[PDB]
Amino acid sequence: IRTGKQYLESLNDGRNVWVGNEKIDNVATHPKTRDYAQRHADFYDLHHRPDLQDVMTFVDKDGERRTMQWFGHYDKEQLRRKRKYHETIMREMAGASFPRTPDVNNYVLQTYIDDPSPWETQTIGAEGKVKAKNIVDFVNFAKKHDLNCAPQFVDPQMPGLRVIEKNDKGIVVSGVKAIGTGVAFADWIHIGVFFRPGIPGDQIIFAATPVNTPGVTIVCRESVVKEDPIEHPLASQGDELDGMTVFDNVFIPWSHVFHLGNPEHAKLYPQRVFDWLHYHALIRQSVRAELMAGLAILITEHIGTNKIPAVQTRVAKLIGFHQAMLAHIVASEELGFHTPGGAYKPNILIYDFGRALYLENFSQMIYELVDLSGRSALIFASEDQWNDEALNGWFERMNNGPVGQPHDRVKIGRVIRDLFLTDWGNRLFVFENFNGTPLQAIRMLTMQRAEFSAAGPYGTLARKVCGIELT
Amino acid sequence: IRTGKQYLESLNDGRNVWVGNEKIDNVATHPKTRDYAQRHADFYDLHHRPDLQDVMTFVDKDGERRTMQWFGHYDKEQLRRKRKYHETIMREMAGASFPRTPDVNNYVLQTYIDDPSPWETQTIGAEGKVKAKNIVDFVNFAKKHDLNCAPQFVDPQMPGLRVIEKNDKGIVVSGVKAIGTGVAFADWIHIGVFFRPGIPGDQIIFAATPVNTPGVTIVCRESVVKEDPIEHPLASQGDELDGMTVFDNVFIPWSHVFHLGNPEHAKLYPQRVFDWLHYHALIRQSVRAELMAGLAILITEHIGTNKIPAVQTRVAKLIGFHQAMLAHIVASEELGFHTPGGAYKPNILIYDFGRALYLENFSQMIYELVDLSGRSALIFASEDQWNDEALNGWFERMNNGPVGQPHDRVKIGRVIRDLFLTDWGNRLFVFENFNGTPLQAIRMLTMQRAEFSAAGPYGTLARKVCGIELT
Amino acid sequence: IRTGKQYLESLNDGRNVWVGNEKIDNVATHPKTRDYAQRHADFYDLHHRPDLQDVMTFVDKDGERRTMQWFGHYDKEQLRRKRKYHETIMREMAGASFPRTPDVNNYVLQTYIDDPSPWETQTIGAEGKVKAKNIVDFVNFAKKHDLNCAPQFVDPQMPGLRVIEKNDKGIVVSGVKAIGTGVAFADWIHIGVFFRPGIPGDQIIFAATPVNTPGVTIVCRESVVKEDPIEHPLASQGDELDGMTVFDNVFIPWSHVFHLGNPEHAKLYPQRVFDWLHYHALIRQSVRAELMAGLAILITEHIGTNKIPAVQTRVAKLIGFHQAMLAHIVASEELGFHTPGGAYKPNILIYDFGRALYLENFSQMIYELVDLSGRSALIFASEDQWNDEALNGWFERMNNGPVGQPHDRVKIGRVIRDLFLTDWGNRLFVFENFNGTPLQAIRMLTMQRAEFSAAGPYGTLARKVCGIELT
Amino acid sequence: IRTGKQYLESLNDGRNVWVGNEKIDNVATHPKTRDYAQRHADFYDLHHRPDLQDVMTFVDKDGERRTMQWFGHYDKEQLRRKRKYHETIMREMAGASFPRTPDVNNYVLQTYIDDPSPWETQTIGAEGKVKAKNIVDFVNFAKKHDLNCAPQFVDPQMPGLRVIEKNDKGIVVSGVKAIGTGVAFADWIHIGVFFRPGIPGDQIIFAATPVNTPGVTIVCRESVVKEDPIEHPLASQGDELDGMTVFDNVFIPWSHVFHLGNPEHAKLYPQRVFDWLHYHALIRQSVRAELMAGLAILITEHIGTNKIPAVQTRVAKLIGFHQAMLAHIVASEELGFHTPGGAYKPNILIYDFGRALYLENFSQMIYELVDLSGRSALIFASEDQWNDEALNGWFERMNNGPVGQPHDRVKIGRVIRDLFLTDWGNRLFVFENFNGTPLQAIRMLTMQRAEFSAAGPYGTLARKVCGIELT
Repeated sequence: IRTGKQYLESLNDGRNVWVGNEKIDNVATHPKTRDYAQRHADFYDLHHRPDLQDVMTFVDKDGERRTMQWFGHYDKEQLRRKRKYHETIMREMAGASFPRTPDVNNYVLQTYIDDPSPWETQTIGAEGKVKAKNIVDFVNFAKKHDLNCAPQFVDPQMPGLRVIEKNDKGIVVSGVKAIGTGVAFADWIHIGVFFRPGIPGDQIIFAATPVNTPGVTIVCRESVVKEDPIEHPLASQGDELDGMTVFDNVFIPWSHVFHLGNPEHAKLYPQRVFDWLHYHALIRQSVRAELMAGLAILITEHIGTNKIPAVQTRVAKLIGFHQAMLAHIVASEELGFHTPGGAYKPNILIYDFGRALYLENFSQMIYELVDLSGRSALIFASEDQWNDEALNGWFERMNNGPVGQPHDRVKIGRVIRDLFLTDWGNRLFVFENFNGTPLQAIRMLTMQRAEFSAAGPYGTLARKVCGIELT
Repeated sequence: IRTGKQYLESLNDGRNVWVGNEKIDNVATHPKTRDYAQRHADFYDLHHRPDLQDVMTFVDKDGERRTMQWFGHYDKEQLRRKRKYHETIMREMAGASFPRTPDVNNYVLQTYIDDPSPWETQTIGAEGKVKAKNIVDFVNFAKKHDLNCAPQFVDPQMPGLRVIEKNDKGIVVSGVKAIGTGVAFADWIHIGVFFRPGIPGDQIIFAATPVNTPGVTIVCRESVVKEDPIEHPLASQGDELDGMTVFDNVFIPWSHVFHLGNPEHAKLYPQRVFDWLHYHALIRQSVRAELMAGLAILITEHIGTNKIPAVQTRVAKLIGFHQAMLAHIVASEELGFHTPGGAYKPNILIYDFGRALYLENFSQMIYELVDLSGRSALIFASEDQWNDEALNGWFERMNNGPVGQPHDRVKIGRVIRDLFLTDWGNRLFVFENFNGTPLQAIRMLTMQRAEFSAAGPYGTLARKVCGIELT
Repeated sequence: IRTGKQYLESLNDGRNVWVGNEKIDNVATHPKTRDYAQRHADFYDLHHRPDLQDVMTFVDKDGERRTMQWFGHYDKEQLRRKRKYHETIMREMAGASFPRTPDVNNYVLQTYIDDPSPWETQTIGAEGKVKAKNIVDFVNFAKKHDLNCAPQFVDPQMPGLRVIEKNDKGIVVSGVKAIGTGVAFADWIHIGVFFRPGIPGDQIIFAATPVNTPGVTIVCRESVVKEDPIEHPLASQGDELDGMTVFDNVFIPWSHVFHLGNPEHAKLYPQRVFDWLHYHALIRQSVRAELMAGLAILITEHIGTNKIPAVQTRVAKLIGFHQAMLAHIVASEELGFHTPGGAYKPNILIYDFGRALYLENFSQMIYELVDLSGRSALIFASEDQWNDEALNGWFERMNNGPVGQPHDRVKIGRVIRDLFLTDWGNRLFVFENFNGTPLQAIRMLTMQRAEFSAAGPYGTLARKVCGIELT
Repeated sequence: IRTGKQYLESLNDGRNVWVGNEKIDNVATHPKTRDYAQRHADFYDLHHRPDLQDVMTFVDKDGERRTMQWFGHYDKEQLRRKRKYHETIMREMAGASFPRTPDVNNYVLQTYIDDPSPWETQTIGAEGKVKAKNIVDFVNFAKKHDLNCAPQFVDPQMPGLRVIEKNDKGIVVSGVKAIGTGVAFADWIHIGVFFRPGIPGDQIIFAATPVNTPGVTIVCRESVVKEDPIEHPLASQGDELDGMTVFDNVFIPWSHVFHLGNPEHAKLYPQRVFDWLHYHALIRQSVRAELMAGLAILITEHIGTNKIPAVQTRVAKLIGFHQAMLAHIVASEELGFHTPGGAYKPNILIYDFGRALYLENFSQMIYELVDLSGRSALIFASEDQWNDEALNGWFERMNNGPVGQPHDRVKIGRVIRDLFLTDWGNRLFVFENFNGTPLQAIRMLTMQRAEFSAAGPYGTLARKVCGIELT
């Protein structure tokens, strides 16, 4: 039900935001932030598109219509409904150029809904002031208004956020949340933490607070959004800003506290929370792969190198790369399971491996596409050069191919340039490794699963072939 | 339901065979052949295993019980049942060490009985002498008797097989089939050919003839069976020979010819025949990967290196390789289609990309496992050394670890040796590139599919992101 | 003797230049071009540095002092003197960020000097108006004034530059030179061409003409130089612009013509010309590698991950990468030869292979460094954020390491960002493949050398081991 | 100058030896040992080759003529002369197929005679019982008689060798040396050890004892010599056995102990001892690569695939692999240094990086060659098949190409088979990772060098580009 207009309205709420060397008066209108804010506007609007109601919305138990980003899936086909929703969104929005739209941010909160209690029961030293029902109500609240709750669970390296005081009203926290994406554009900050060896319980904190909370400062890297939307058809659409959040004696009422103290809790449940983001990331990676492969096809075709055998095998490897993501998504969904609350989850082991595959090869694949695109990477016309009466004829002669109009090669060059050769595109590059646990982490925790031990069920085939042990 | 004993008897039919410098009087008993012969006999016997009845057999339309190698699948469920059959055989037989067991050779016959008429329809030099019913009758015959029909299509690179004469009794062919596997162990030779630029119609032959047919000579590489089965538990189980088949005026009755003359037919139909072998190669490939990963886990666990991060990382890498194959299989079965005769076939594009992913990496994955095993690969006790009173105490002290008995290290090493460090193991290495179209072919072939053209459906996302219209 | 001042002066000469959508009135002062122009100014100035006279200059035969960019080397130690010169330059100028300083552009002209005649004698249909002595004088002239002769030999894909008219005064040419680097900043355009299958002799053209020649238009991509030199300590120093050059009925007097017509000539001699640029490129690649490895060291040290074993091996691979370039440079020089004019040339086969090595791996190496640098890639402070009284303390706490001051991590982040995550840095990325023949081309012409044939001297060892042929 | 005949006689000294399950009465004559024994005898004989006198021998200070294995090099020229020796031996002997010929085993002795005193100086449990002169005297002795002294340092992974007793006649040691190569073929065992965390001083032993010493047992892997030398021209030349050596109260006179007790000495001195083996491993590695590239050229030429671009590319890839090794060798010799005793040593960092580059790629390079050979790898005529009247004409038609005789294909295939597809070939595969510190060790070790520290000289370029001072 929420509109881009309401959302844009809400932006101007006093929130304290740096973007580079500058303070931002109003995120909705400031030149450094307005485009990305409009993309979030577009997100809400897209749910009101009449031809999209089938995909974008569903009808809650209470009879109310809600956006699909709050939709629980209890079987495989519902799971696939959820993915069709996420895909549709990222397909409309610059081919997955914006990995943290609110559907991704809020997906994660399905874990609380599914099983609120342990967050309450496992909470150490809050004298039963943490109340599972609070979490549940908060999410319902977020569902009701379509609030965008940016998650922040990543802490500094070896200043972390900590409770400095507790009382009958709530808590006061102080410190920094080291990594956050698009928080300046959100409604709530969703506080979390991951277990680390020797972490203190006053740093074990799960909670929510509005972006404009007194004492909160959002501190973001400089925006790298482009001015000219013809030269930069993608990079001009907004910069999904990354930064940290700073907490100066910030008060959180008990009703927005989710769990405190128990480091035991903080090792499995936070992962349970993030599994949904990990799964989205794979979905996204698949789309980015399909995009890359398509660009390969278009460019090699327009230049006319596509039937050169050495080029063909190169374009196939890009298509294969896409297919490898797709296959892990589909397999994971095929071999999923049910969580405590009965929600259907895709196979964690499989989709994370799908991510490992992406994170291990995406760099080289980008290289292949760029390389295939040759001089059309750096050197091509600006629009005024192309339309100049004296230059235009030389230009059409130099970009004449077997398909489309010559100027099409420039359309393709602009997309490749923005996606892979600009600050804007390169942020997304770097971010791939922060959009969920990174490659080496994925492989490590894999090796923790008991199932991969010597006597474990996985290496059953190996022991038989070697004639070892048994029973 | 044929038995091993019956099979072994069937071998003494006077077929003439070279294994290296030696003619073979009886493949069933010759010291260079008898083990692998026994492996095939074991294959028939597995179907009489009371505890494998459910996996190994099916009851057909007529209440007739038959081996699952003859099972047709019109369902994802059914296909899946066939996979489990193939997998089961492979896990019982030296872990996928025997790539051309009859269940595989006969798999391709499905294509014929699915859609036999165009085979007859399209023949040139016909005279209605080529009859579809003969093709069906033959397979049905092969079915009743559990006949092993080894496929031989691949030709000498740029002397193939050709029709010298054709009367109304049958045809006469001379020439050679360059590559065949275990033909010396089959019952019948399945003749065929692939289209190539400028192929004479007198070389478009699909037929079948017994292995001992007059004018036929099977010419095999030397055998690399190992004598000592303690030292060589796998390599001593027998050598699946490769070689050529020579046809010297070989006569074939019209009852046994399936197509002649039309090289257009040779384009896509022989490929349909082999889609099944390719899919099986993927099944087998994942089993191989599962074994490899298993071994890595056993050896690092037994040595005690398994918890070194940089080691963990590598074992997870191998587990990922397996999950990747499994993902393509499962995904391809999810998104399969129906052939003209109604059989359900997994997505060719996907399962073929799964093979490419394997052919592209197995060499490096194999090296990963070998490196991981250190000296335990190379130097290890022979059995008599182990048991020697003076040596034994030294060997035991040197092979002690956190897991199992010190001698289990020798057991593990022996398997890794046979698999990857012997003539025996290495023929499987080189053979992978011949169990279907090689990696380059897969890649060339996908870029011929029309959907990957600039205006194809595949590039729609990219055309849209670029603001480009086709058409 | 020439100064940056004189050079900057010369810039304002009427030359016709587009940079993006804009016409440039004066390359020396325009905001889009002034920084890179000042870098060329700095180049000339650096030769007047008293402490550098040993390296930057030498004394000609005529007793005159000249810059080392005109210095012929006749033995190994003189060769190494030349490299010490090129290195010194690229070491002073933003760690090899500017691959086409004039020393590189002009190096190539040593091939004419060394052997002028064939250019004259092989010229077809110029009625002996092409005169080797002209080439020689031109170069002397360029040596005398330290002119910067930007080379342009690359033609459009499949508009090329052609002679449209010849006469007693000279020639008129029309067409486009497709790729050119920093031509807007040069003094002369050095025209050339490489042989291609089925190239017409009216397109075989070697010559020189001033940048501001009537009829010449330089058409460059948009400048991506940064405004803020604190946030962007490298990208703010200027953009080495790439573009094409357009010739509208441009007249070249015979005295600046070098060769015409003979396509035979155009297959070996142009390569002979470019060998010097190829060699420089390897020298440059080595420096860029040493830079990357150093950054790896600095960043892993400041964060404190350097002694983590998995990180150590990663930093070593970067150092190894540097060493691989260095080793090819040193070997090539060790095993060099003499050209017709007696100049000492490093081993072509070896240094090109050094380039192949770089071009094949540089993408992954950059990836390794970026990845190693973690969040310091995207998220770090702008200077005003860092110095803010309220933020400064949180910031120093989050960037506290075992070495240097916390703010040092930001210095390192700025360099990594500019070098690998900006339009500016990414141009250099793409350009690596245009700075000499690309990877696949290197490998192809390798396979043309007669020495690599079957009977050739290279595979002598293989024939002996196989017992094949001989004498 | 020792002869082969003398060597073979020397073998029948009653040394006790296991090769697999068998004790060996006379290594010189035993069917499992005699070929490799003959290879060593051939090695001595090469030095009497009249036409190899110049490469194989040198005249020393005293006008004494000696084998180049005993040559000390104080010059780049001299080092280079020694390289040519090593290379020559390798090219005469199955192309580097025998990694542990005596010239290699004895190479490490140079370190002793270069700088013997600290070996004595540093001993603990001394009593001046350990004398440097004995070390020098021994090597000089080994020199006069051309003694093969096999080095054994590597220990059992976490039972090594230990001193039980020490009187004033000598010492008594028990334990086992885990890895040795061709010890059963040597004259003397060269005892040594590497430092490791927490190593008892009674395990710091450097000494030498005859192979047939009482209490010594050489325990070797089964031998994989091939019988038929037509079919197996390389693998039939003999198996360089690997295994362990057991010491059961072995007595060693003080004349023959080189150091005891001090594990600090064990740090960098044993490494100095092996610097020479490592450098030789590089020499050998390039020869191996040269052979591989040679074979690729022969097989693609003979098959006629050699001019397919995508094939050209791959062969150039293999030629590049060879040039890369050659470059590190040549470069490392250019930038070598002088040891304490004055010997000239090539740059360790460089030549060790050359080994890493090899260990990192040889597996994939090997696969490249094997793939390139197609079926010609696997299936090919045995000799008797080739010569058979009926078969012969078929075989010849099938092996015809643009180059050589059709049978040369078989010759090529046989070598590629032995080299990479047999137990014999594969032990060389696995052994590469043991001919010196493995790839991980090389990498770990360079990051210990102080020059790679943040403030080290190496990172100066980067510190300067970042505007950072050290510290």
